[PDB]
Amino acid sequence: STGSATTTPIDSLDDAYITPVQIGTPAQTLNLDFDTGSSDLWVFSSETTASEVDGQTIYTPSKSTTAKLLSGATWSISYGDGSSSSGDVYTDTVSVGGLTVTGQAVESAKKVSSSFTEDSTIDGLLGLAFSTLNTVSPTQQKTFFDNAKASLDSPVFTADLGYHAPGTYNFGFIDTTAYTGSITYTAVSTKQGFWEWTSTGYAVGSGTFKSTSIDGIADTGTTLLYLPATVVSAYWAQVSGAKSSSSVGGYVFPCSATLPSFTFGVGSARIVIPGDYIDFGPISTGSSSCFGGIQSSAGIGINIFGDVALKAAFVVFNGATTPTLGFASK
Ligand SMILES: c1cc(CNc2ccc3c(c2)OCCO3)ccn1
Repeated sequence: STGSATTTPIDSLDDAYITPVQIGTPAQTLNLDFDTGSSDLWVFSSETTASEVDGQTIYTPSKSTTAKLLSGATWSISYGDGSSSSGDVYTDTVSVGGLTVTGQAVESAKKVSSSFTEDSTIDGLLGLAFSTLNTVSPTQQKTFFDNAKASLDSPVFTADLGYHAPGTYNFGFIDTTAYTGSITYTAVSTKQGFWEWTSTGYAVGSGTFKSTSIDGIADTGTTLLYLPATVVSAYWAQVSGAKSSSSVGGYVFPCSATLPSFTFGVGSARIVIPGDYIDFGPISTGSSSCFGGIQSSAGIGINIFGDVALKAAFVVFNGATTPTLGFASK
């Protein structure tokens, strides 16, 4: 089997992407944030504290003839930005782009943090990291991909995120029309539960490539590119007036600037992130100070190849017995 679904930016900055997901019988379609940096599929629901729901579409398990309470199971998750959610668990039928999994754990939120409430466009998360990170207790549950993979034509999914435009998540096949040149595959460590790999270096604009190993994660659920402070300083030094602002929480730059590209290495291959991809717009409405899309990972403890990087590539998440990652230009 295969599946193919369009993923759409939630706003004009590509702050996140949402993908429609069918849950239950009859189908209830929710728009979920596909997140290769976590492993829980959770949704706003009829169980979510009423004051914490503000415009989201909810899953109502009592209206699904295939929903079953997973007795005694609870979940609770925190993300790197300090947001969180928790609740109980159902199993139900979940379909993405025509690919169906029966008995998928659907984690129903009883509580969500304010940031979720305040974002009407995201109805929940669909985790695509390794199932070892799943938070369900006392019986850990499998991701949608983990459940689907034996049925897939090939045990892979691909992320093809758009810049200020829709893109595609495919399951079970590689669309050879969706990229240019060849896909370069690179080793993955699953030891921390992530799609963790080592980039071979970087360049800033038309500058020379610096060969250096940068261990980090491919994370569709993180907006920005978080890299070591040395690398980030070298990038922003090429933008007149750019500076790190403790009050804003990262590098800012004059909105009048033209940003240089940023290249990252995948083996001997190179992925080029155009300068425009690194502009996250005014820090507050009407400001002439703009927020940068490349930020330091120093306070995080891990480097993160988030959407800013991934959207510049066609990315293969290869879930073979020994997982690997592939990157192609597009
Ligand atoms: C997974 C989940 C989260 C939760 N926080 C979050 C999720 C989506 C967002 C977001 C914030 O802020 C910008 C809009 O999209 C953050 C990172 N990885």
